[PDB]
Amino acid sequence: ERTVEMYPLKSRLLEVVNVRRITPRMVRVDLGGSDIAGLRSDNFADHVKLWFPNPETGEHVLPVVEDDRCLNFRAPGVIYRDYTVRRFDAKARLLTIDFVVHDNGPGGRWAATAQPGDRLGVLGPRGTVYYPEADHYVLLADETALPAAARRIEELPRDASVTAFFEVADAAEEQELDAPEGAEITWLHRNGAAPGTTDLLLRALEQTEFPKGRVFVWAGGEADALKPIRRLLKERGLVRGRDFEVDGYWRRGVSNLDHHA
Ligand SMILES: Cc1cc2nc3c(=O)[nH]c(=O)nc-3n(C[C@H](O)[C@H](O)[C@H](O)COP(=O)(O)OP(=O)(O)OC[C@H]3O[C@@H](n4cnc5c(N)ncnc54)[C@H](O)[C@@H]3O)c2cc1C
Ligand SMILES: [Zn+2]
Repeated sequence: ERTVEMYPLKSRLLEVVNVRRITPRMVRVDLGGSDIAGLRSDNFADHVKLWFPNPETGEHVLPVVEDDRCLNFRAPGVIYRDYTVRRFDAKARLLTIDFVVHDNGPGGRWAATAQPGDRLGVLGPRGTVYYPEADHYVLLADETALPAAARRIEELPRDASVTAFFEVADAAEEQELDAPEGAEITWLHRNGAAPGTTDLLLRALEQTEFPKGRVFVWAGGEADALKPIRRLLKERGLVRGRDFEVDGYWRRGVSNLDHHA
């Protein structure tokens, strides 16, 4: 059964140790430091809030945590954003985060200049969500949700079937993934269209025959793009949490979208 487990909250200050520019618009960052003690991540969509410096003020507000709650979400000067735990290696003591590099916000702009020695406040994960096994996983993701989708794919048993549709800017943004045998992974290219302005994921889903066996559909990406995907799944009688999950990670014209509500 679908199960939530909470983690204890603590304010961590971590430092960039490795930077890997894996594709032109994505940078993979390993964060470390003694604060990483006690950090946990059990599932593919686990995410932290990263707390960034202000590039203009030089100000850098970090999380304040007291009695298992963050106290300063509404303090002035804070810049926090949700990012996926791409990988967590407890023995290496390193937290890996994949950042989309874009110019529209401070998280994207920080990623563009990320280098060893940069530090970030790291809050969470608040907890983790376990799912029962499925026979066939259908995954849809634009670049903000690709880290979680890729983590999922690489953690699947070799027996699993996968059908994945990943929307990226162009062919140079494709990644080589360690997927189960026979996985079907399709890279969809915006080819000049701006992020969040196409219906490429919906169109791919519409062309996909519902597979055999126990199926789970997971979609993440731009909130408005996901609305017709949610509707399509529900109209075929599928139930949120059991048959699918659809999670808006960002939304055009909105800064720091809260995906909880
Ligand atoms: C659970 C969760 C997990 C996430 N994991 C990741 C992750 O692993 N990697 C990752 O890159 N993102 C991830 N995101 C998305 C990320 O939180 C947003 O993209 C966030 O808005 C980026 O912060 P920002 O400061 O760059 O710009 P913001 O200040 O939040 O937004 C400024 C403007 O830029 C736009 N914008 C925001 N993101 C993008 C984008 N990627 N491309 C184009 N325009 C954008 C906004 O619509 C807004 O107009 C995740 C979201 C959630 C909810
Ligand atoms: Zn969350």
